[PDB]
Amino acid sequence: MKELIYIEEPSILFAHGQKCTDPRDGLALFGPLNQIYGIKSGVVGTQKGLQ
Amino acid sequence: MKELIYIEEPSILFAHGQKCTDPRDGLALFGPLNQIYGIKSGVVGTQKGLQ
Repeated sequence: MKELIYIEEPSILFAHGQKCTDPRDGLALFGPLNQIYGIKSGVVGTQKGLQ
Repeated sequence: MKELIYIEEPSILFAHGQKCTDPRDGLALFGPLNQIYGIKSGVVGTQKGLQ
């Protein structure tokens, strides 16, 4: 018998300085904020792991 | 009064498995062997040095 206060959900930011809510939506729509030209990897283990 | 034996100048390798002598022209025409995509760097100094 008491009212429960509701607080609006905050928001996050994405590329081009624009706002959204879900990180997945921003990734599938605008991608990341900063860009790296690429990544060079390196693996350890068994050859089955390699394949 | 003695013989002067001569030995020819050897060669080096470049991109696409060719050969040449001068590294400058070989780089300017065919390029390196392994590719790098980014030279993300950092410097230290004063305002004049950065400018």
